[PDB]
Amino acid sequence: SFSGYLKLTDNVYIKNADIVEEAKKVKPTVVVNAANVYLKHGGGVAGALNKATNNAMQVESDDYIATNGPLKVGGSCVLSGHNLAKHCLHVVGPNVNKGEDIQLLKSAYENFNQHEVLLAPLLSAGIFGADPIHSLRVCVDTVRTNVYLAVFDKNLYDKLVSSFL
Ligand SMILES: CNC(=O)Cn1cnc2ccccc21
Repeated sequence: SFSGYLKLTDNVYIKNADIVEEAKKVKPTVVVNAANVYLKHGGGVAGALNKATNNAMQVESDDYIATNGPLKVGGSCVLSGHNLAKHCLHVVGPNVNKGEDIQLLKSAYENFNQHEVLLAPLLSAGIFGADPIHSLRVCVDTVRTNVYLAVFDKNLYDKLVSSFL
């Protein structure tokens, strides 16, 4: 199972780790992707997860979009986890760099409640432009299922733990 995680609450855990390396080691039932509405996995967590699948995640995602159209900001879809997990829960957090509504972050975290345990990044953090301290607060106040957060950046991980209320 998951190892080396710091317990924040009854159900939220955090570790300074590369989510791709974490997924390969654990092979969780669900890995969460920080997706956009088009499932275009170009950069950040999405680009890294997709590259680990040798682009199989993008091929599957393009077929999903051709059939279903784009996701909503705050929405999600369950696709294959490929070599990383049983499933990948593609969750769209608001991208504040694309002028999207930050109040949608709670809606985005609500998707995690449909899965008993997940390996996840902080939604809307990184290249999505939101404050990761705010994202962690929304996560612990929204997610009731067991979420193992992988924070890539060591300095951000320390800031998150040392400032956690
Ligand atoms: C093998 N893994 C990678 O390519 C590392 N990597 C790149 N962007 C990232 C963003 C978040 C976490 C890990 C990330």
